[PDB]
Amino acid sequence: VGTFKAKDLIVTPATILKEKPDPNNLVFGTVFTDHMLTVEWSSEFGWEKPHIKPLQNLSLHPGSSALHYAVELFEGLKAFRGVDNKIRLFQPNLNMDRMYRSAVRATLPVFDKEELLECIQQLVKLDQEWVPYSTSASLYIRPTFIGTEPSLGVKKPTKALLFVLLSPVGPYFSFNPVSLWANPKYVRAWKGGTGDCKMGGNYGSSLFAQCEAVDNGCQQVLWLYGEDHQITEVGTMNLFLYWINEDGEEELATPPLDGIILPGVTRRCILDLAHQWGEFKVSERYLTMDDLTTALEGNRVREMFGSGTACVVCPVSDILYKGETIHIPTMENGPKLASRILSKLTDIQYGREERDWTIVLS
Amino acid sequence: VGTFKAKDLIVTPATILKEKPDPNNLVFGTVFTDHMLTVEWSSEFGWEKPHIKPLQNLSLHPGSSALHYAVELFEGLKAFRGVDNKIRLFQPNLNMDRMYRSAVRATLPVFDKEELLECIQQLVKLDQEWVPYSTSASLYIRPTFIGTEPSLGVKKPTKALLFVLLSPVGPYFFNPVSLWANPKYVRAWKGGTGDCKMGGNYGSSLFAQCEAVDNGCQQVLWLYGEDHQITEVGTMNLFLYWINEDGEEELATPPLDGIILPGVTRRCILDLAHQWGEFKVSERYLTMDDLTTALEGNRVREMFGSGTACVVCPVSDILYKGETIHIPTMENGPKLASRILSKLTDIQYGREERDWTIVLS
Ligand SMILES: *Cc1c(COP(=O)(O)O)cnc(C)c1O
Ligand SMILES: *Cc1c(COP(=O)(O)O)cnc(C)c1O
Ligand SMILES: O=C(O)CCc1ccccc1
Ligand SMILES: O=C(O)CCc1ccccc1
Ligand SMILES: [Mg+2]
Repeated sequence: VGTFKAKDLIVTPATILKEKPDPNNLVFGTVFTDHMLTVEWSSEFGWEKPHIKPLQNLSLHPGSSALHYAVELFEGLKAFRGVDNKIRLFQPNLNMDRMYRSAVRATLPVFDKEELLECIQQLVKLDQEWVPYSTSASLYIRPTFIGTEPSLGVKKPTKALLFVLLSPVGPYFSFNPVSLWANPKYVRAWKGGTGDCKMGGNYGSSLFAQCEAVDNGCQQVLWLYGEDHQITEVGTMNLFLYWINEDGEEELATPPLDGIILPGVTRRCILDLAHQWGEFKVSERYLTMDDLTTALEGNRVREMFGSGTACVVCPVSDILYKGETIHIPTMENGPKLASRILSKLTDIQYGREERDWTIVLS
Repeated sequence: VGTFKAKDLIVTPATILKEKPDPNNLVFGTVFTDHMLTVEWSSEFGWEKPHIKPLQNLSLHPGSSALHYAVELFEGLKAFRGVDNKIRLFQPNLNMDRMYRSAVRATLPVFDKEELLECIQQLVKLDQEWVPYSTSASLYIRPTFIGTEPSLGVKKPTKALLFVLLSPVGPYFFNPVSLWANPKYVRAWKGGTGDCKMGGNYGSSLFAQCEAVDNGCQQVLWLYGEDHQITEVGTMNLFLYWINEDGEEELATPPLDGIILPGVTRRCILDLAHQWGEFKVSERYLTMDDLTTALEGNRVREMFGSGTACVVCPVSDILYKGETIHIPTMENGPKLASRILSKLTDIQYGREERDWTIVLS
């Protein structure tokens, strides 16, 4: 057991540089930077030294287990160029904590979280001119970790690769509210499954549901669970509901961490904000379609929104379910809370206000 | 171009051929033959021509969606060298049907099933001396299909690679196995993708499979629901031979309700067992309680797995809730299991005629 170490970094700088794109025209996940990070591991010898080097294709044995049995996991986080022109990461240690836990769930080897973070910082620092010059764009950071065992046995891999990609991305907006496809025939995650980790195999199974959703005029899938049709998540975002609850109290509600919900960083931040403001009840609790339709009949719903790293906050206007369109009155209610959370988090990400949630580049 | 064709195959033979392994030293899945099949697809241009070429690494964009969101799926079938020295496939059209259906569910591009089986046969023929000269060994064929979309959004890929590897194998692991049963982990769920061979179903199973080895088990027995239904034996279908609750002799296996892989072996064994008509045959739910109550009454004769890699794998023991639960499979012959193994191998190795085999092209 052990870890690679950032002090052993080997840097092979590119000698031909790609042109930076316009920050207003960026499509998500499609343009990549000049460099990547790579680190090899074998059970025989452990972790090899980390490399930063020019972006390149991966050379993989076709029997690699990432390709047959989904022995894989990823993370997502961002670097933000401040109004003061300092580049900041936001809650990055939470992503490392999650990554490590995911590795263990997947049977990939463990590593030292602080050491990975430092390696990420030096990567971003080398490609730092790729962090956009714009207050509603950013650099998305994709750490990825795959089994490369050359063998078709289903088992723990004895070889693996950890790598990191960088991709400048732009605003999810200029506030666009979404319609949701709620079809109970599909289930993202089950008790005793891996839905509370960022493991590749949770996502394969959902491209078909996203396609069905667009064919019916919807932008995202609302994931339902169990016999009472609990509402769990929105696409790949956590779900919040701002309403007057069944006892007539103003409440922010979100599903609890009971194994079928991914514990988002955004989710966490929001809950901490809500707790600290102390202005309404905050509840991690079960929410069903009927709870929801009953609330709508009695004018109790203020706002519904997704949260996650790509969107930050994503207002919901409509849910399609049992052959009908159910309107959600989010945009008619400001959306006051959603806009508050958005301006608070973006103020922090871009250094418009001080916070312990940000780290300035190393 | 909506589908590739076998007649466009481009064959690049290898310069130096590797030495074949010993048929009685084979570790499943570890030795590969001289050549592979590869077919590139893109949204814009459709399917490129298929190529048979030397086994090589794949060169993949690190953004490739197979690596991030498990946009991927596979199959598993076998070629068998006959006692008559004719090489045969076993119900391969069923694997093609299943691969196509799973592609549709993965949002991978569709392909002409016949043309793929033809390409596969041409790949086997070129590597035919790898089909081992032994009647307890075979050549494993591994069609595999991955998204190679170089962009990070979760979406239908606009680039894909279809490839086939071949691997000589003996057994997968009568060697009876012991099974680890921990209901804390679930393999697949209703409204999920457990009824197809998508790579995501296997990623999540690994932790449990390691936990099984830590306890001296060879496999995981997958349990489901609050009543602890017994679903599958690792990656094999599960069969139970017993006296049922109405006092009838019965072969039982879980029904195809979404959480169970519809194995080719499983379907053969049910056909055989209907054909013999010596005992009841039921696709029904079975629980750990059904099992332990039956054992207490000395009602259980045999329990075994069945899948391509291991056609019949008997089960002696299950570890559950801190106890070991002995299963008396090996002290009842195991007659049924042996009858089944002997018939399927008779067919697969050509000792009898059958509509389930196809002789190599
Ligand atoms: C990544 C992800 C989220 C959002 O998590 P953040 O850490 O806030 O970006 C939500 N749900 C699912 C299923 C996810 O994969
Ligand atoms: C492959 C597989 C089977 C049986 O497969 P065959 O087509 O009979 O080889 C059963 N269960 C699971 C989970 C599998 O992956
Ligand atoms: O970050 C989010 O809003 C959802 C998580 C996500 C983002 C990009 C690709 C896959 C998952
Ligand atoms: O054939 C089986 O019994 C299960 C299918 C399988 C075999 C080997 C590796 C992955 C899946
Ligand atoms: Mg045709």
